[PDB]
Amino acid sequence: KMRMPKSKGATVLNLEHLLEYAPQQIDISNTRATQSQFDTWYEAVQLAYDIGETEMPTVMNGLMVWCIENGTSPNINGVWVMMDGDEQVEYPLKPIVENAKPTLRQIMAHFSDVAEAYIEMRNCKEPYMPRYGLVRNLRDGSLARYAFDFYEVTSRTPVRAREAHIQMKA
Amino acid sequence: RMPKSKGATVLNLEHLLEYAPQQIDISNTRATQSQFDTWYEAVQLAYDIGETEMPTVMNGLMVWCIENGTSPNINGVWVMMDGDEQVEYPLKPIVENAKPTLRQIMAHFSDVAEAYIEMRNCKEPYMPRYGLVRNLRDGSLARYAFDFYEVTSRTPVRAREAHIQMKA
Amino acid sequence: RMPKSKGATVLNLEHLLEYAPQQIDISNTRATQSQFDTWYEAVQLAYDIGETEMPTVMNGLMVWCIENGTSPNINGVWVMMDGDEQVEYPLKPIVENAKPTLRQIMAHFSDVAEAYIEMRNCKEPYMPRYGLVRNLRDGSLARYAFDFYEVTSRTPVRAREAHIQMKA
Amino acid sequence: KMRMPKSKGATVLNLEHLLEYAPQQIDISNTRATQSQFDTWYEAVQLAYDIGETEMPTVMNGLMVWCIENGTSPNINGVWVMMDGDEQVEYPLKPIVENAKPTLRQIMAHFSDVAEAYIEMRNCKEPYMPRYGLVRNLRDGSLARYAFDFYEVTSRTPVRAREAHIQMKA
Amino acid sequence: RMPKSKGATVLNLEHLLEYAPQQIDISNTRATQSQFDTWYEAVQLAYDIGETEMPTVMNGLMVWCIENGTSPNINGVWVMMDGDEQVEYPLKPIVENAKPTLRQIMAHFSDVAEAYIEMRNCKEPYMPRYGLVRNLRDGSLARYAFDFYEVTSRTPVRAREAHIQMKA
Repeated sequence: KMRMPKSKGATVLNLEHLLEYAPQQIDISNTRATQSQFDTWYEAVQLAYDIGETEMPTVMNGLMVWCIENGTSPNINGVWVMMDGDEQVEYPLKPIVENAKPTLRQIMAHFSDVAEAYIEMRNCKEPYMPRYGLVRNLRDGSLARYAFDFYEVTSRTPVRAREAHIQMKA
Repeated sequence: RMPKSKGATVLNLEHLLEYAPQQIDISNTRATQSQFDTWYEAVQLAYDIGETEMPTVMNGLMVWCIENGTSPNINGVWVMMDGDEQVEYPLKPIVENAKPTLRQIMAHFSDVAEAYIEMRNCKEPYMPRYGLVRNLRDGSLARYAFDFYEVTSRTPVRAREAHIQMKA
Repeated sequence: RMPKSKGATVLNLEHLLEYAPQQIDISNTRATQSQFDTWYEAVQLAYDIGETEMPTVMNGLMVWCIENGTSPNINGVWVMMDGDEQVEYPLKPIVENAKPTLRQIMAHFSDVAEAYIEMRNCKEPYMPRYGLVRNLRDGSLARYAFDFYEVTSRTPVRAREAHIQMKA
Repeated sequence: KMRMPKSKGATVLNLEHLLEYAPQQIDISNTRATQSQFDTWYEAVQLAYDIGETEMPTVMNGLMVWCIENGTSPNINGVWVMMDGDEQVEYPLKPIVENAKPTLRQIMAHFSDVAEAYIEMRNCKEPYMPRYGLVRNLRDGSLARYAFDFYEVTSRTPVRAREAHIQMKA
Repeated sequence: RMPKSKGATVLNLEHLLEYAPQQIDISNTRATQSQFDTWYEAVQLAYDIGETEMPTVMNGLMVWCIENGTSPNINGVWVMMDGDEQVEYPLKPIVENAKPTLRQIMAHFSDVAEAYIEMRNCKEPYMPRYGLVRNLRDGSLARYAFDFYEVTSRTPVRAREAHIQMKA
């Protein structure tokens, strides 16, 4: 029979709750930073950039698209750019990386679902393979919604996509 | 040729005939009960939690160590979900007091972890992240996809081969 | 062509779009909650047992009705094992108060019965006697081998074929 | 997710005990009479036969071997015989059948394990196919330990034996 | 799992090991000795014959019931040949006192009937009329061609198949 864990003759697990405890893999995964680590980061960039509680969403839109075509391991001393119409708005990367615990990739993994959605609509007008796949010989175009560094391989990910990431990685 | 010292065996074949310890109680792949109790009673004190809800916390920790592993960052935190909310706990007591290794201390959950990784496969496919990261493509072996599994004589040969594949 | 009486639909498509009842809550293959509560609260009174140990009795009854069936002899007794000892209970409250049929009242255990018929297959092969009497030779379908299983949209086609084989 | 049974918001099952409740199939099966129904029968035959608390075992040995070679549905008005050396000791069947609840087959199913053991040793000297298989064209000799009316098909029974019983039955 | 009532087996395995009754003494296909004696001592009285010549009469009756059968007309007569002459006897005592059935009472002659149906095959072919009427075309199975044969573990498979052919 199964040998349930016991300390001093008492099961150390609650079975009424284990049967009804089905966490989504992403919530307890370690490829994504905790929402308590995202909130600290998010608020930190609002403080460094002096952007108000409004307009931050639009700065996060530039970073998301910027982090798809550039990567989530940039230089702490550089500047990421977002297009304000036709011009170029450069922001410092120090708050982005200095306050990204444990790493920016895990902080940016919160955008994974939106990231693939953004690529599809972009790909729904003309070809758009994110640079993370162009500099890694990702040639199939259908698997272009998974060509970004901060993608979270979950139980719902196509197996191909999973194999492709094994290819882009090294 | 029975062992002997001074014209007397140094064994009792009466006892032995009926001495049959299960492999998971003699094996070193799993911490001793005295070690498990010490770890459990130290995590209980370090978390300011009583017996009323400590078992509930252990449900989350097991489910975390199925999806993350038994070699985490000591200066970190393990996550539990209280519904849609997130519950964060330190990993200092978990790793500091888990002698010899947290895997040996978590090997006591091998049977329950096996149940919960198939109890969540019913209804919908589910696969731990110790198999999704280690390139496992067979759902029938999802039961055995966690670091602290106890390989015994009852393990399927196919299961005992996924582990050497995932472990390398 | 939407139904109508007097120039007005007799339906609300707003509601409907988001009205999605699970099949095992609308289906008649399973007794209603008000019927389950009446049966449970009648068996509890007819057995001189409180909430402290009534759940324990229900563990035995489910395991009996997996191995015997849901059409027993009303003037009989269902057996429970308190270790090596035998515990005998009447089947008058079980069948008398189970409206409409005990199978509908036992259909609420279809999910748990499925778990327990696979939770006892781990470790050692196990097969209910509603499959050993109805000529079933495949252990992979042992989960679905009990009278009060609830056939839903999630039932495997192979499982949904064993039942029509066992049911005839 | 699994929908555990509930009455008024409380599970009607104890999960700490269900995981550790693995009854042997025979103990809760209905092909075997309850030990409370065997004890009543057993004691009844001791009262009808006037045999003491000793010597009943030897009368149960004749009935077991008699019920292998004859059947467990005899005439209530007959007499079953056991061999006392070379002679023939006839006993009335009224207490055997009148006090066999629900039926003698279920009362005699308590001897199933011994019954097959008895045949093997009998078959370990010379061929012995119980009459229940001779009058039913049971031709294979290895499956002669399952040729008796009160056999309990369990999870440990060979599948052949199971198919054979389907053949002897009708 | 030995049977038991109150923590004591209800069997003696000492005795059993050496309890080995022949099948034709426990089987119900053949009348008990007390029944045979009652029938024999009733036919003896109903025929006004002593022990001096009763065995001779039984020689004819066995040879009749090999050629006619064990289900005759009670209000009839069975024939014996005293050379070229005919000897007629009633069948009232034969059938009336043969409990439970005359076949069970005549099963005691299965061994002798087998001898006499082969002892008359030596020299010249001979076949009972329970085989000539039931379409049997093999002389090697003439031994087993009578109603009151006792099918035992020693019966040839071919012989045990003629009977089911002749019996249908």
